Amino acid sequence: WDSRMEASVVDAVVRGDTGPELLSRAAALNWDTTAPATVLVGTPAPGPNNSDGDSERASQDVRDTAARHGRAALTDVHGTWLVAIVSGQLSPTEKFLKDLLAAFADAPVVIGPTAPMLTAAHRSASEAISGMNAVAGWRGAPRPVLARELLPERALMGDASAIVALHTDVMRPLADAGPTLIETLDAYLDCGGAIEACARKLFVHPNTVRYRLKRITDFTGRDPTQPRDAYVLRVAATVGQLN
Ligand code: NA
Repeated sequence: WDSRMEASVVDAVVRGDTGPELLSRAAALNWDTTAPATVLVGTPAPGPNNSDGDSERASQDVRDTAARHGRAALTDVHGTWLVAIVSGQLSPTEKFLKDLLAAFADAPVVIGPTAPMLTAAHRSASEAISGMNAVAGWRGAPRPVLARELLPERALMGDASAIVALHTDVMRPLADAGPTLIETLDAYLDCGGAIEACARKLFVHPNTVRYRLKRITDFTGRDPTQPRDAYVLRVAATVGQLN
C-alpha cells in the first residue's frame, strides 16, 4: 500500500489537478476508474490513547470498510480533518455509509455530491471542504450532512458557489410556482408558520395555505413547515433578490 501516492491522488482532486495520469495512479491503488467518486470530510475517531495516529487508524478503517462493501477509498488529511474519497453510488440510509461513519469522531461529517468519475471529483472535494468550513454555523446539523444542505452557512461565509446554488437549486424552481405560491410562502414565513393566523391574513382556509405549502415542496423539495427548510427558503429568497 503506497500511502504517499494515495494522498497525492486525493490532493490532486482537492487541487483540481485531474489529468488522465491521475486515473492510472488510482488504478495502481485498486480504484475502479469508471466508478462514481464522492468526497466526504470529517474528524478521525479518537483512539484508545497514540493521538497523532488517530488519522492513520481512521484511514485504515475507512479503506477496510470500503473493501468489505466492495468499494474503494482514498484518504488524506486536511489539518485535523480526514478527507476520504469513496467509490460507487452512495445512499444516505445505506450500510456502507453507516459503517464508514464509525471511522470518524462524534463530530460533523460533511458529504460532497457524487461525481461521475474520480477525475470529475474536484467539485465534490471543494464543496465538502467548504461545507466543513461552514458547518460550525449550524450546530444542529445532522451527522452526516450534505454540502448542498449547508447553503445558508456557506453563503454567509462568502462561498460564491453556495450563492449560485441558492439561485439555481432553490430560487429558480421556486420561481416556477408563480405569484400566488410565492406570496403565500412569503406571508407564511413572516407569520412564523402560524397557519390559522396567516390564513385569515391571506383570506383563505387554513387547508388552502397547507396545500399551497405542499406545492412549494412540490416545486422545490423544501417543506416550508420544517424549520430548516423554511430557513433555507427564506435565505434563498433573499439572495434571489440581491443578485
Ligand atoms: Na461515490
